[PDB]
Amino acid sequence: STGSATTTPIDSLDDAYITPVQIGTPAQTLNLDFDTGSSDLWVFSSETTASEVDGQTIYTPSKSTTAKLLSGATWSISYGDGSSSSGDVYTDTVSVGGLTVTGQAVESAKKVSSSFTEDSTIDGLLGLAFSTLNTVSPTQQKTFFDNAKASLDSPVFTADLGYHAPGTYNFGFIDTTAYTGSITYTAVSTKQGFWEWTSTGYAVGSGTFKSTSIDGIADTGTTLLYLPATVVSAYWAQVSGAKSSSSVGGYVFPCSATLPSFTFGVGSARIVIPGDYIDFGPISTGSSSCFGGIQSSAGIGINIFGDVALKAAFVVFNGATTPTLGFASK
Ligand SMILES: c1cnc2c(c1)ccc1cccnc12
Repeated sequence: STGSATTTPIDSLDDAYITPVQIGTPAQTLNLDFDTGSSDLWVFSSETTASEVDGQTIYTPSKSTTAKLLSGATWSISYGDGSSSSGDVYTDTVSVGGLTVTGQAVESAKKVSSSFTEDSTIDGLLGLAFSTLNTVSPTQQKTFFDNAKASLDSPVFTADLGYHAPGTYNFGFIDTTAYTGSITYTAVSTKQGFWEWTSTGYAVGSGTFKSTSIDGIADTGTTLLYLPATVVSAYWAQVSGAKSSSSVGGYVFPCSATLPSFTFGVGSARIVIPGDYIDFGPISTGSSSCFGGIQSSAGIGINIFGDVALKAAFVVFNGATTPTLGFASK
């Protein structure tokens, strides 16, 4: 089998991407944030504290003839951005773009933190990291991809995120028309549960490529590109007026600037992020200071190849017996 679904930026900045997902019988369609940095499929629901729901679409398990409560199971997650959610668990039928998993764990939120409530466009998350990170207790649950993998034509999914435009998540096949050149594969460590790989270096604009190993994760659920302070300083030094702002919480730059591209290495291959992809707009409404799309990872403990980087590439999440990651230009 295969599945193919369109993913759409939630806003004019590409702060996140949503993909429609069918849950239950009859289908209830929720727009979920596919997150290769986590491993829980959780949804706003009829069980979510009413004051914490503000425009999201909810899953109502009582209206699904295939929903079964997973007895005694709870979940609770906290993300790198400080947000969190928690609740109980059902199994139900979940379909993404024609691909169906019966008995998928659907984690129904009883509580969500303020940033989730404040984002009316995201109805939940669909985790695509390794199932070892799944938070369901006392019986850990598998991700959608993990449940689907054996049935797929090939044990892979691909992320083709658009810049200010829709893109695609495919399960079970590589669309050879969706990229240019070849796909370069690179090794993955699963030891921390992430799609963790090592970039071979970087360049700023037309500058010299610096060969240097950068360990990080491929994370569709993080907006920006978080890299070591030395790398980020080298990038922003090329932008007149750019500075690191403690008040704002990262590098900012004059909105009148035209930004240089940023290249990252994948083995001997190179992915070029166009400068425009690094502009995240005014720091506050009407400001002429703009927030940068490349930020320091210094206070994180890990480098994160978020959407800023991944949207510049066609990315293969290869779930073969030894997982690997593939990148192509597009
Ligand atoms: C991800 C993270 N932080 C941001 C954005 C996206 C977009 C704009 C912005 C403006 C000020 C501070 N942070 C951000």
